[PDB]
Amino acid sequence: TSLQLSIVHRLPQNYRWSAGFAGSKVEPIPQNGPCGDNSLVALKLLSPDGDNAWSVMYKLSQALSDIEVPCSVLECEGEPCLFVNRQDEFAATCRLKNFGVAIAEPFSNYNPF
Repeated sequence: TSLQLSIVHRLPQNYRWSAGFAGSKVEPIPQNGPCGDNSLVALKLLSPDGDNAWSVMYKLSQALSDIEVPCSVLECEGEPCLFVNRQDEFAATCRLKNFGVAIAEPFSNYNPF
């Protein structure tokens, strides 16, 4: 049902927080060698959108962070875009799917979980 499910990704890259803001910062890894599996992954704009899906997505990133799962949510105009750790891609879309909103997240290599 519906016909307006416009999902976009490109590549996760390996990036981190710039030790200034946490919740409002992103920067890549210029050849710095993290512990490894502690890269971040990022999501582009999605659709469909509405105040439901916005409010719920945001209230859920907060809720997930309340447990063990720091997720990041920022808009620009009409482009809600998202940031998660690593395994938190599949995990997030899995729990979010139950909440009924839409999401744009992959589930890592061919769903490896």
